[PDB]
Amino acid sequence: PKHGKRYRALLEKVDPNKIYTIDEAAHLVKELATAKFDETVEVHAKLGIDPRRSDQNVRGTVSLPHGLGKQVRVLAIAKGEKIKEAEEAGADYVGGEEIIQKILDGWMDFDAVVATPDVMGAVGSKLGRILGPRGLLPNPKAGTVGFNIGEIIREIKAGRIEFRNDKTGAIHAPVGKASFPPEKLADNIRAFIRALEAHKPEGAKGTFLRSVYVTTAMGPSVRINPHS
RNA sequence: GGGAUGCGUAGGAUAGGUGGGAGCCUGUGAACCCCCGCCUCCGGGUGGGGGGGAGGCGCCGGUGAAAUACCACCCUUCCC
Ligand SMILES: [Cl-]
Ligand SMILES: [Cl-]
Ligand SMILES: [Mg+2]
Ligand SMILES: [Mg+2]
Ligand SMILES: [Mg+2]
Ligand SMILES: [Mg+2]
Ligand code: NA
Repeated sequence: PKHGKRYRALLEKVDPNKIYTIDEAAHLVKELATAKFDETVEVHAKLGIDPRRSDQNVRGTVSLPHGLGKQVRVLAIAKGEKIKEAEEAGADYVGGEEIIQKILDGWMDFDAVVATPDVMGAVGSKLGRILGPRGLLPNPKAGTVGFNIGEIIREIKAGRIEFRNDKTGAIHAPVGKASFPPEKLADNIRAFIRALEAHKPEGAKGTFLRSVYVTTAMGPSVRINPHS
């Protein structure tokens, strides 16, 4: 069969037609998290954009009220004194155009990459393909590039996450853990939704949030009302 | 509403996109063997049945632009 019996039991706990309020969803999440770890909770949205149009792309950040519920691993690529600054800002792995080969040799143990401007030429040319399409190439307007590297890293450690729509027009984020008490999950969800809406492209066709869902790392989904 | 389909090269080999994921599946019958339908890029994939009778898969590692389980929103091409 397509799923195991564990997953199949979860299918009886959700209505496929209902669009749930965010509070209902936040309360249901724990019933849909039956894997043997604390499952990340996710929000997904199909977006009223043409994704193949650069000017209707949706990229941005939000500081999650209660964060992801896990250690966030930041790779900072910097030069000279920015190396030390990155480090004292709690970045976990910090270096120069050196460690580009470390990423090119395929170490991908980071949840965010941030970089100073003076390294972005190398980062661009060498990690452009590996990180580009995924919106992971440090970028001045996902706020992952700057000389204020310490400031950028602190925001990330304090719960800031990035989102970028995919080439199909959907967008997705982790917004916490299913062990989060329901009001806290609901807090994170609303924050992500608010931020997603803050980057609605000027002039795109139709409703911006065509559909919105909450789901757990290995459970079924719950369609939600983003304005609840 | 259901189902199918997703293959440059390297790589176990058929890696659609992105996000999640450190575990997942398994007497609700694992590997492996065979039959049939469908699909096929001619490598195989996929669905069902039967045999078998207790493991297999993922992480890690390797290769790669991207990593396999598992889950989510989607997109491609079809079919009932
Ligand atoms: Cl700056
Ligand atoms: Cl919705
Ligand atoms: Mg995936
Ligand atoms: Mg990953
Ligand atoms: Mg499994
Ligand atoms: Mg038998
Ligand atoms: Na999921």
